[PDB]
Amino acid sequence: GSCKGRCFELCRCDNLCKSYTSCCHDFDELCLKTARGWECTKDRCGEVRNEENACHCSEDCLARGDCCTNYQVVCKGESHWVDDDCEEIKAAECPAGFVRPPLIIFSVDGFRASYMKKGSKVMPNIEKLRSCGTHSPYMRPVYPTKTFPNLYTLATGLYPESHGIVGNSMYDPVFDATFHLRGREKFNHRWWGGQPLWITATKQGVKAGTFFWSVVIPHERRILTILQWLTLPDHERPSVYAFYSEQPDFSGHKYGPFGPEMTNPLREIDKIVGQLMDGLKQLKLHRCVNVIFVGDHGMEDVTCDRTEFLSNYLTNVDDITLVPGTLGRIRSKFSNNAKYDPKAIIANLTCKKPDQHFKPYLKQHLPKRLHYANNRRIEDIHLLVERRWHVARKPLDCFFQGDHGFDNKVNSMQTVFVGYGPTFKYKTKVPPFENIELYNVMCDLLGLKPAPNNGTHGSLNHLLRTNTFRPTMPEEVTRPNYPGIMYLQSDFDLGCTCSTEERHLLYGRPAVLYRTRYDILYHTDFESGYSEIFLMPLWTSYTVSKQATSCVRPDVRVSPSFSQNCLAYKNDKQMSYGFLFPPYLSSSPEAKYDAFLVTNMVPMYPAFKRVWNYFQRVLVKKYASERNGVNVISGPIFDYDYDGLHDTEDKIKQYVEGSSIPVPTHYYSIITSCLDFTQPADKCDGPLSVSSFILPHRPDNEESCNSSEDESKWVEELMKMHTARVRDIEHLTSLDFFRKTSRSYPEILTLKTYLHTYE
Ligand SMILES: *[C@@H]1O[C@H](CO)[C@@H](O[C@@H]2O[C@H](CO)[C@@H](O[C@@H]3O[C@H](CO[C@H]4O[C@H](CO)[C@@H](O)[C@H](O[C@H]5O[C@H](CO)[C@@H](O)[C@H](O)[C@@H]5O[C@H]5O[C@H](CO)[C@@H](O)[C@H](O)[C@@H]5O)[C@@H]4O)[C@@H](O)[C@H](O)[C@@H]3O)[C@H](O)[C@H]2NC(C)=O)[C@H](O)[C@H]1NC(C)=O
Ligand SMILES: CCc1nc2ccc(C3CCN(S(=O)(=O)CCCN(C)C)CC3)cn2c1N(C)c1nc(-c2ccc(F)cc2)cs1
Ligand SMILES: [Cl-]
Ligand SMILES: [Cl-]
Ligand SMILES: [K+]
Ligand code: NI
Ligand code: NI
Ligand code: NI
Ligand code: NI
Ligand code: NI
Ligand code: NI
Ligand code: NI
Ligand SMILES: [Zn+2]
Ligand SMILES: [Zn+2]
Ligand SMILES: [Zn+2]
Ligand SMILES: [Zn+2]
Repeated sequence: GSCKGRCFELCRCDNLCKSYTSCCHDFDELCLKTARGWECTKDRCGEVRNEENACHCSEDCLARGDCCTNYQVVCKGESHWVDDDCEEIKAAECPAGFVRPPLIIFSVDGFRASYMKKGSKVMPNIEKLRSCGTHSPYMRPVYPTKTFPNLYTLATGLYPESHGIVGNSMYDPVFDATFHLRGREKFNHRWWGGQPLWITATKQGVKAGTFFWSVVIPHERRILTILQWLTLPDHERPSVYAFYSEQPDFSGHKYGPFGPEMTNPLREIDKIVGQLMDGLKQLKLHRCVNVIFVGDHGMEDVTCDRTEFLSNYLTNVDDITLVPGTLGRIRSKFSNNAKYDPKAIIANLTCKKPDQHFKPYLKQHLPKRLHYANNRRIEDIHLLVERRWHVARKPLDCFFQGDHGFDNKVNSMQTVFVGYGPTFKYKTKVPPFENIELYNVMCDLLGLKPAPNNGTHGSLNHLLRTNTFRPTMPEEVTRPNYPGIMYLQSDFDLGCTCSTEERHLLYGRPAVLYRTRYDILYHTDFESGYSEIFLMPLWTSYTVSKQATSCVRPDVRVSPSFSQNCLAYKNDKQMSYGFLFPPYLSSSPEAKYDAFLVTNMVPMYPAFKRVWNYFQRVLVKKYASERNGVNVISGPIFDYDYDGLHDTEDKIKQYVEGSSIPVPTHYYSIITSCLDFTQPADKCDGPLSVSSFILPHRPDNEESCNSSEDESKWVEELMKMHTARVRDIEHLTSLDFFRKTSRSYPEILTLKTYLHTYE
């Protein structure tokens, strides 16, 4: 038919139309007018009207809402938004008929965090949002640090494993299809799981501007269309809008992050922001719209002379398919492949040299913090590549100088966040956080109930002036038991030859959030929650001051029937044991005899003891010195389905030979002290400092190439790699930490999401 008066309505005339659709025949005539450019010059200030022009420099254009963004500035004399000083926005100065403040999401591709320190009069509009608004030093993307998984994470509050968009390129073996950046397949909705903000909003009655733009639509027009939509009738006007830009990522790829040619792109991007901000100013909405400026990921120096090649480690590379780049995802090219040997492949990639620039991993063995396993679309073998490098098949694979996609805790991959407007705080500086968290935030701004996500709702209230959500601490589902002396040393046939709570449990007992049965067990130097179902402790709290054998005794508070026994570990060639509270840190020889209790013991592979012994005898003390005492809480994890969630007993696939003692996949530790370190851990009266890790429980150390040398050359390096958020351990244990503190519960939520990166 025609687009007589329907340009970008919310025969087709909408945003996705110039992309594998046919659009109405007149759609370029009417909608993509581009005559006489975008910015008004003094030349046109009178100018009678004209349908052919991009925008209009007439003295009636305000009423139409089809002015150029610089009309009120050039012709009527006012100033750009960027030159005006900044008042506080104590509440929204929105026009009548505005139900809430609109949200405008401004997404920039590859805007590395550090760019903010570059740019004085390169980015004067952005610097002004930054400084007047709520900002953080940096923002952490999800892994992989690639465009599609992050924008969809940002849309959904979900990790990639859950929303399905697991990379720019991927292969679903069940659709038997391939998803790509180029192509029409990605427009099939089957690939896109979860609930994105724009569907959440519409399902609750809040209109949304369509987030995607066809490629053939210039930036300046995307802006104008937004400002046009804002002027629509109230009933039709959206509350949430978004703008995505391919820059500065493109340039970054040509010239690298820190090139000389990057200034220009960053100027171009401030301009488009300025246009947005003079456009808002014009319609009288610059003290009314909520503005988020965010990136999808950072950008690193990557050149093709730094490329490792599979053909140097594998003799027949033509039989496998590699998604190459800044990660590797390996699989069989053919589905009939007899000579395909995943074990042989992982063998031939593992520490063939000291300084190898990638490390192979079955997907269930990567660090848990990446949340990168648990989707059939993630290949089993997966390569983690070193910063500044690349991976490829043969030499057959220089143009590019920057790239991204690395492990999301590396610095160059960190990206930006600024929130400016009525609901956001004023000139305030919140600590760094993760992008999964923002779906909840955007939900709150619009007053939406968020879909279940992987953001911890309440962890980011400290950004907002005005909070709908008051986070309620989860109720406990299993009350513990406090056994006294209930049994006699002689009942036990195990075969084994041989002021507590106030000091060792500083934040209250962890709450068990699933149905099980456990007992609290006090001792002098530590305390524990002992699972009668899993036959070892779910947790073990203790505290070490700054100044701080094969015997196994049975514990008379616990039935022999709910206890482990030495004769299994004696019968399992591959399995030994260790303790969760170490004997080496014993306040007394007498007290030492509790450390050897069977209730304190746990299954450990000998290759793991090396690591664990080193953590307990060396590191905890080292930390204790460094941090003014520490409170440790270690325990075990069962995630045989690698879904990131605590397993039921029927999930466990390994036991100690002939027993019902479950073998953990990982062991955790949460280590806490006072932020203000000059106070000692046990007598802290203020904010907390937490660090934590989830060490994979492996029968070999093939992941650590330097494990031939002494523990002090490699264990800490392993531990830094498996660092974790407390919340990450909560999911894996179904426990709940930090419940009795002097701190408000939103702040404990922020401490629970913190991750020590080790930059
Ligand atoms: C991060 O937060 C998410 C969201 O809460 C958590 O994932 C949820 O976990 C629960 C508990 O295991 C699962 O519950 C099950 O749900 C099904 C029914 O759910 C189906 O339909 C709903 C439709 O409204 C949908 O949410 C689900 O979507 C999944 O499945 C699709 C394919 O079948 C897929 O397109 C989509 O991307 C998503 O796949 C991912 O999850 C599935 C597991 O469901 C998994 O196969 C795959 O590896 C992907 O990771 C689903 O269709 C009930 O019948 C069950 O009894 C049970 O209640 C939710 O399904 C699940 N939802 C999502 C979106 O992941 C994560 O566990 C959490 N992770 C962490 C670490 O905290
Ligand atoms: C990378 C550019 C891009 N290109 C496409 C193409 C197609 C799509 C697809 C269109 C259809 N949707 S969907 O219908 O909602 C899927 C519905 C699934 N449910 C039925 C389960 C899928 C997304 C997204 N693209 C995107 N993407 C990814 C975008 N995300 C944002 C975005 C994101 C967040 C921001 F806060 C700002 C912007 C701009 S664009
Ligand atoms: Cl799926
Ligand atoms: Cl404030
Ligand atoms: K036994
Ligand atoms: Ni800062
Ligand atoms: Ni092969
Ligand atoms: Ni005994
Ligand atoms: Ni041993
Ligand atoms: Ni040691
Ligand atoms: Ni102390
Ligand atoms: Ni705190
Ligand atoms: Zn990107
Ligand atoms: Zn692929
Ligand atoms: Zn890119
Ligand atoms: Zn699990």
